Amino acid sequence: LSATILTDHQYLERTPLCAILKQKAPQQYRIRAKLRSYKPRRLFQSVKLHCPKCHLLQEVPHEGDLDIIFQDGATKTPDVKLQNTSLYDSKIWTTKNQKGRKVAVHFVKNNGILPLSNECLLLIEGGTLSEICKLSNKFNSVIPVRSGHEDLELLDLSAPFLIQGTIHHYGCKQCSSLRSIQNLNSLVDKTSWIPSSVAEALGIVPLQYVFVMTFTLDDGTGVLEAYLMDSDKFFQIPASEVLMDDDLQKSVDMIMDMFCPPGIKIDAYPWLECFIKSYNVTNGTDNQICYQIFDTTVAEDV
Ligand SMILES: [Zn+2]
Repeated sequence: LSATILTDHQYLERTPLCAILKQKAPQQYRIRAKLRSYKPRRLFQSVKLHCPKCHLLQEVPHEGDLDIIFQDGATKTPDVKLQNTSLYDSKIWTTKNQKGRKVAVHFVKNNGILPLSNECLLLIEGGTLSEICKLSNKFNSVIPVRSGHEDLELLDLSAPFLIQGTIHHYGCKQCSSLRSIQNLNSLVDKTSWIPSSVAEALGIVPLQYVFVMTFTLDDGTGVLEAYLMDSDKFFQIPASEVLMDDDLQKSVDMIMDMFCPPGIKIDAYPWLECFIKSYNVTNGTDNQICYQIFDTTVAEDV
């Protein structure tokens, strides 16, 4: 049987890769081919961030640069910005003999009351990623802020606008337009702060984590390179969660080994049945035919 199966377009007749390569674009094809190689090799440099509106793809920041951005924006001491108005209560920490600091934690309310804090939002100021990542596994969500002129403002959108357990929510830099922090009040779903709600309440275009790979497929009649911009449905594993998980990070590697394990014969590889949409693409200034994999997922049992 095939290692991949189509989730749609099962009515189509399979096209040989040699026939696909001469045709013009766009079209759509059903294929049954083998995976020779793929890119990238390490299945942590494949995860990217794509704006849904402007369609730009860019890299996921490694945790070191977030601490860089944190300390650069995190100021020294606030004055009036503390336990203020009808939004948050905020008692601050201190630090002695650990080189000194005053990290600030701000607890946003729920129609005046403070609810089951597994639905509670935090406005940390002056903290570090590891400290934040430990405050995100128990609390609902924490978003980094810094003391602006007279109002707490989010950091640069190169930093995540929302930390929610094992998911780091990023927005688009030029597509989004940061609004005031006070707009978190006008949030209808006051119990659960859905990431899109706080993004809309602040004017942020949320980027989604995606698997960005490139497959080299060969059915025997020809060799063809196919793209893959999977959210969650190809590996049946959600791409915004692989980077902070071991078993999620353990299965995608196992899946690609089930597809092509380097060491055995090629005719011992399992067949891959996918659906592809070809289309015309420019690179620098040269039109090219690109192939993307759609409506395809892993087979029954690994
Ligand atoms: Zn954008």
